Amino acid sequence: TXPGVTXPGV
Amino acid sequence: TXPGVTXPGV
DNA sequence: ATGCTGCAT
DNA sequence: ATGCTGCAT
Repeated sequence: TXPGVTXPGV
Repeated sequence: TXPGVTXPGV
């Protein structure tokens, strides 16, 4: 995710 | 992937 | 160290 | 049934 907690996605 | 064999990703 | 996701062939 | 992506905090 994010980053943090990529995207989603990428 | 693709689809097929989405993306990656999505 | 954590933390989601999407279908054509 | 079978493919895989990506970093700030």
